Amino acid sequence: MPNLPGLYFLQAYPSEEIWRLFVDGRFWSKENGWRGYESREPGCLNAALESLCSIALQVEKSGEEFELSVDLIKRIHKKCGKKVEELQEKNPGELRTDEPVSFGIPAGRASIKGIEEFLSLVFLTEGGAEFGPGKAGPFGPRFDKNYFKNLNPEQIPDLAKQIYFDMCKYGHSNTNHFYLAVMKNVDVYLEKITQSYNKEIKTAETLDEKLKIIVKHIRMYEVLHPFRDANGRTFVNNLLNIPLMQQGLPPATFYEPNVFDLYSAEELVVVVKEAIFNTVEIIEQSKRKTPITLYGYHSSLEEQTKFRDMLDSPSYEKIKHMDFSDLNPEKLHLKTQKCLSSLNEQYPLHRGAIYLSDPGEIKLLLSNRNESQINQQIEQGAPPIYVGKTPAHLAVISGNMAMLDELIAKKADLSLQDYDGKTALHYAAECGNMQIMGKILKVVLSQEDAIKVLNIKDNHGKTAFHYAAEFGTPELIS
Amino acid sequence: MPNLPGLYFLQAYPSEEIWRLFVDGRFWSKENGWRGYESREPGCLNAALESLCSIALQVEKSGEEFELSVDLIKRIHKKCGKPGELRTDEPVSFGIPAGRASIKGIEEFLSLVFLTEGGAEFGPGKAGPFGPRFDKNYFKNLNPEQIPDLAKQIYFDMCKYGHSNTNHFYLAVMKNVDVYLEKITQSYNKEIKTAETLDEKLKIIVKHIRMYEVLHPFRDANGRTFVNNLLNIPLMQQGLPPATFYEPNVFDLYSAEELVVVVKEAIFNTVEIIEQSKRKTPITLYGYHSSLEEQTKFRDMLDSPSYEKIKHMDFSDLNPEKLHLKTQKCLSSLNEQYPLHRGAIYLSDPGEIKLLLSNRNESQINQQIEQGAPPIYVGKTPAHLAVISGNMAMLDELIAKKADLSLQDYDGKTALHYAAECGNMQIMGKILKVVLSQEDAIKVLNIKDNHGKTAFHYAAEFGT
Ligand SMILES: [Mg+2]
Repeated sequence: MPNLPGLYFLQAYPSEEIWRLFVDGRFWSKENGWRGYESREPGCLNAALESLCSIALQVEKSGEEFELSVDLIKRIHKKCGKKVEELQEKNPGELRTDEPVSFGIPAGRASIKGIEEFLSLVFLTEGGAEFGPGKAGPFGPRFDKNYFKNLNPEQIPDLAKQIYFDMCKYGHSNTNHFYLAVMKNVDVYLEKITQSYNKEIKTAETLDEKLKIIVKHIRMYEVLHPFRDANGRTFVNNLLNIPLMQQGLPPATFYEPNVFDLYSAEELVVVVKEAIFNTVEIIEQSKRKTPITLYGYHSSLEEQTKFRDMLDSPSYEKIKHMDFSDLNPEKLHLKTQKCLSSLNEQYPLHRGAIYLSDPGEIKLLLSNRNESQINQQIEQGAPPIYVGKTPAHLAVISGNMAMLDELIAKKADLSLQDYDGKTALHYAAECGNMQIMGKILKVVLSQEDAIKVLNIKDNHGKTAFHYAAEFGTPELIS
Repeated sequence: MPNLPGLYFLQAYPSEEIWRLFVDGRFWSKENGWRGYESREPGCLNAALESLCSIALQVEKSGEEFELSVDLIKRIHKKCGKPGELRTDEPVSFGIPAGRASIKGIEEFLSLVFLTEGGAEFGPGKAGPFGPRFDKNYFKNLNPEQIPDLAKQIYFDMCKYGHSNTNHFYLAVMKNVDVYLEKITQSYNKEIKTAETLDEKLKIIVKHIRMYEVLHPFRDANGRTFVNNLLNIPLMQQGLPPATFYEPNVFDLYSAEELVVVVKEAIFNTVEIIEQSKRKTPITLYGYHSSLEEQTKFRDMLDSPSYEKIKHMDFSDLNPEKLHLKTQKCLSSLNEQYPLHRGAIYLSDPGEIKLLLSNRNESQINQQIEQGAPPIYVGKTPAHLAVISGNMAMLDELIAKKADLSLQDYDGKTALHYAAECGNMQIMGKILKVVLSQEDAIKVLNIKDNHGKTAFHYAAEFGT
């Protein structure tokens, strides 16, 4: 038997695209893929790759059958925190004791069922964690109200609705609430979660059962937030991939990984599956010598040569150039294909806009669909990228010309705004695609309301042409 | 020992941009500079360069004086064909759109008496599979007393059909081409000796190069032979730089006077090319930002022995500054009539631009230039030209000065149509922000050009 049959997918993953399993897909379009992430903290790209591979290297060939252990976990977060001096806290790879870490969460990174689950985590209650609406400070947030104070667990379903309602009133992408992690017993809870995992994982028989257990526990970790820094990479970009590859699944290439706090375990399974699905299509497209176009980003040959020259990781080289113990580098593949087949099922018009490029397939998919299906906006709980969007919005942000054409043919509503206030037009302007902008405007002008539609403002009070006029000048943070 | 001395400006011309004196400036934006011209005839750039340099190496050498003889004219061609010889009876013809014509130019064309007696044809017609079937030929029973009134009507007729549309055709002379070629040669050498100032000399040079073009003595490559090669010889003989052109194919229906202005700005281009390269300033003329890969591709493709000899020729036997100040004063003619428009084409510095547009009135900022001005200006506002050049700085200041962005040029197109066609999201955005704060926004966005197309029709095609 092997231990990490997943390593197979890691080795198959095309080297010049390996940055994709560390840079969130949401940055690729606007930051020339990996370059923006690289410039904000150079070489973390390697460091992150070196961490995964070196950790996975001392697993697939040791132990008995694997059991998770806190020491491993810490053994992980030793990359990458500062690690530099001086005092008085903390060991650049050790655990928080009383140190307080906090961050905010916008409605678009949350779900009602997710909030319900969050409030239900008992260690947050007894550990002294804080969560609620408030204000962000230079030394912590200032809460207007902390829900973990005097929390009646009978009231959590009603409370979860209210919280979600409040977060939306503030804005889909706006940070209103805040979370301050536990300041008591992190070592205890870290061990509790580890034991829970190793207990439950052994009960699960199917791969879907196992996924549920993996994401449920990875969440608890993240929410637990045991380190001073880099809890997200340490768990979701690194740790999550170990149980995934232990089950013989590929590692995850995420659009937006930062939903392991206020999404529910069930909804996270979906998030991880579509992430996984993304590693599979990366590999397939590269195998078929097809240019990779995911998430509206087209890598230039100069960007690719800059990255492989920059690529530098001994443990990655060892995994790329290894033997194929086997057997089943093809069941491995058929196993994950059956596991991911649950995706196709729900809101396919949106997934089509993201992943489909063949005009014939697209035309077929949109046949027999009604006005409400072609105009459907996906609701809370779906993976972040879908919430509030029509297939049209997603066609524009992917650059899916074929899909946009068919949607226009099917007389889709291009005036509808997603929960950021943006219409298909705001996105076309932001993407700087002259053609898709033109197609949309041709349609908009042949309608009654053309001026009202062109003057639509989003959550920044901006019109589509505000963004258009801004295209190609540089960003402006916070 | 120099004359010709102009060979000084050819050497100064930056090697990796030397294609610019062969590829029309109108192609650069939409054909990645030189690459589109090269792909239609591979090797044609080096052949044109080899022709100019090889022929210029034989002239400065013995001619003292020099003489544009029909022998060198034939030798020029001999280096620009499948073949070196003259036409006898073979018909050669082409069409001309109003935008390549002027009223004064048409007057002059009808006045070329060799076109009347030689049997050349020109009037409204249609394009044939072996020749144009003309509806009228103005050279038949032409009263030369009526040519000023006829020239106005021909121009109006060419405009009714459309600024960029071809209604009128020209079939060249089929009798006595060898005779007329010799007549023009003798006329040139006679008249050039009469002229004293550089402006007088220019008038004579362009007038004769025009006549050489209009008489289409060769089967092929009359343009390359007479305007991209021959024209540069008398120019350099006078100590002027060779000419870089936006659109030069105006040596038929433009007048000699107006062609002087066309050549002056073509020369101005060579001066701006050299200056920008000397200052290490990248080049952004007419809309082509050459990529480093393109430059390397051209540098590797460059291959012309006679060019190499001129690039390493020693012009220590010559005063560059006399030469330089002479062409300086000659070109200081340019930025006077319609100054802005030229600003929109050439100016990139926001400070200079802001200064230039200070205390200009609504009629100056909205001014559309009339027929006879070099092709690129005709019918356009400064705003149109800012958009086609990608002159962001100029467009910004024009918007600040509340320029009218609804005004359409003689192709029916507004600043918006051009922004769509150029595919510039930013300039399109700036324009639309303005248009929507106006009462007439919908009427303006729906403006159709000569092709009945709306700005967004072009936008939706962008990337074809
Ligand atoms: Mg905070």
